[PDB]
Amino acid sequence: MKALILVGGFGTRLRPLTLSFPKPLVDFANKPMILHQIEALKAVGVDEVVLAINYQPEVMLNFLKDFETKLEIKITCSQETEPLGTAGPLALARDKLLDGSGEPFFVLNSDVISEYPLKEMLEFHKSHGGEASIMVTKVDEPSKYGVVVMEESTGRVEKFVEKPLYVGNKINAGIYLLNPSVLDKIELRPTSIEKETFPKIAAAQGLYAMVLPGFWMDIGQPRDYITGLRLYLDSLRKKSPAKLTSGPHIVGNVLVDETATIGEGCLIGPDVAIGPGCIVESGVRLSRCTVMRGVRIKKHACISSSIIGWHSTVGQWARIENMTILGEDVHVSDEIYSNGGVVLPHKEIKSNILKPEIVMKLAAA
Ligand SMILES: Nc1nc2c(ncn2[C@@H]2O[C@H](COP(=O)(O)OP(=O)(O)O[C@H]3O[C@H](CO)[C@@H](O)[C@H](O)[C@@H]3O)[C@@H](O)[C@H]2O)c(=O)[nH]1
Repeated sequence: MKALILVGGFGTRLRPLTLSFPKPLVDFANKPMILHQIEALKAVGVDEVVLAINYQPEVMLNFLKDFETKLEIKITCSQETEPLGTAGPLALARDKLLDGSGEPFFVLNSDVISEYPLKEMLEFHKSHGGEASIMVTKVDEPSKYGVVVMEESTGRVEKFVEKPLYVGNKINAGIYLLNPSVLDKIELRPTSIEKETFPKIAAAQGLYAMVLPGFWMDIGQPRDYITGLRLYLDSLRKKSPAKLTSGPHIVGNVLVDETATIGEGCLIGPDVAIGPGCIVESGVRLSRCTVMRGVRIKKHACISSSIIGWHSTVGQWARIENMTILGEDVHVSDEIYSNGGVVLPHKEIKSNILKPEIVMKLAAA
């Protein structure tokens, strides 16, 4: 059984984090983004995973090479030449997805986080004997996504419309399970899976949708990255609560790597992820933030609703809030305030950053 992960490019919308590591390698909840999906694929018996990418794969071959041996799984890159769309790279990796076993393959959107009930999706797939299965989840604004109108009891989808006028409340969750026959409806040309391939399969009465249990989020923009960690950590509390840390210094759900250190007098939480090798000194306040590998938060600093990149340094009594994104190896001096700062890697912040909402929503004029 095979799987393909639609990655895309390096990730412009996630700068300055993606100036150091490509989109699938950026840490989410203390492990590289791509590992959340590769681990879920291995759990259901996938033996090879193809990364449909846009860039030179040498930059991430060192990362995957250890995870290949560690997870006992094969990872190959399928770099495209020209923009092939969302169904194009499915045909560019036709030789890698079809081994002759006749078994279906998974297709995952790399920007999507969920619980991945792939085992239940596999038995759902065999039950209806259809050509393609897709996961669906409800949202409040089904207009920024692609609505899947479907019939109950069977799950057969009736149409796959994109950028719709309320046509339904279920949307494509970016988790596909496709039979080998799907690859016959895709040419080796730029083609869109949501506009062409899925409507065809629905017309042939062979497209089925399964309601996705649990959380779902498309972490494209860093604002959704903060919301994504909250939903993930809530899922972790329900499935395996012992993986979250607790104590008098903890409020809500906090995920601390085993090699991180927390000094006395801290107040960490809610919705905080502290990466490996981190040093949180005394009297630090962290909330709704991601602290990546190897950063140091000095005494009495207060970080909220922000993302501190790898190997950054936050000075004593520094105050970081309101979606501040620090790149790799950013040094924030003592007693500095940052509101909405977006700092390129390796920079030293010696002056305050003042980009509040009232400031930005007033500079429009
Ligand atoms: N190999 C390759 N990958 C691409 C390309 N274009 C986009 N991708 C990647 O495929 C994924 C889909 O991203 P978009 O093309 O921007 O579509 P979308 O607006 O985000 O919406 C789609 O995803 C939602 C999440 O499941 C769906 O809800 C929605 O229905 C739709 O399928 C992303 O990870 C993107 O990097 C391409 O030309 N080639």
